[PDB]
Amino acid sequence: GLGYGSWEIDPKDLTFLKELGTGQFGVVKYGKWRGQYDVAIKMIKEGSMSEDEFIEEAKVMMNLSHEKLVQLYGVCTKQRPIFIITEYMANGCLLNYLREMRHRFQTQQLLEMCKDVCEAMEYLESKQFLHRDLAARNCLVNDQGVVKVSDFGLSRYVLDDEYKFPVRWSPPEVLMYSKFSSKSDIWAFGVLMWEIYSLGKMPYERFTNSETAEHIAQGLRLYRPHLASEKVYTIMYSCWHEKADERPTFKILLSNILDVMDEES
Ligand SMILES: CN1CCN(C(=O)c2ccc3c(c2)[nH]c2c(C(N)=O)ccc(-c4ccccc4Cl)c23)CC1
Repeated sequence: GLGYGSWEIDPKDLTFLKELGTGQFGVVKYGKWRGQYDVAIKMIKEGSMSEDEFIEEAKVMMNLSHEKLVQLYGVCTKQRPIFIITEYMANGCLLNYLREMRHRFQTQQLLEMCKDVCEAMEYLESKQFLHRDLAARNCLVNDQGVVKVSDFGLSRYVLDDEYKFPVRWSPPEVLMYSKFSSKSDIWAFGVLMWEIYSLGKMPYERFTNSETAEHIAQGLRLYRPHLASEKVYTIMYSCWHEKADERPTFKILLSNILDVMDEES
């Protein structure tokens, strides 16, 4: 209503119910908007974000609606700290979810997680919107086990100069020259498929970031997780061509994943 723009949520409409944990920006809480709608309330610590630039981008991010993207509902910008209000994902981070051995996942479930992320990425690619930090830690899981991509493009507003740079999810042209493109998101997606089929292992787990950078620069790569079929491995490996222009698009990766779901059903 009055005094609130389309991207602005009145904080008085929030009911705080439980603490979910602490992220890089601060505390995340589960709550309700206008007494009945589930939301996650992200409290942004002062000095951690380029707030004015983020607020302007929030307007664009609210227009990015896809069932496999963690929806941005709005921002509470009139106070310190500011809040980012998003879709609630009851099962938390994909990385922690993969690491919980109790789930005893079938490979069909792992491929479905890949397809969830790929559909979100295909959507972002259709809108010429880069994620810029795609990785399992940036995906969330809802109460139905659906995986959704979160914090798309948010790395552009991080003030900590340490960003902790995602060396292990970066292609040679990013490490060598800072060349970000649709093709650096493609590379990151391949690493994410590897994280999923490896049940949340750290990519290049025996190497430091410096060693990872040198390994990649020499044209060497991650290798096949035990749970990946030959066809699944061919798809993740296709994301890692040295030449960015030889890497597929998300539309092609989606077509590949759907083909493997059919063949290996
Ligand atoms: C063992 N446990 C059982 C119940 N679990 C949780 O209670 C739970 C835990 C975290 C998160 C979570 C749920 N939901 C969100 C959301 C969201 N938009 O809903 C965003 C960020 C995080 C988030 C991500 C990284 C670090 C800290 C955090 Cl907070 C979480 C899930 C796992």
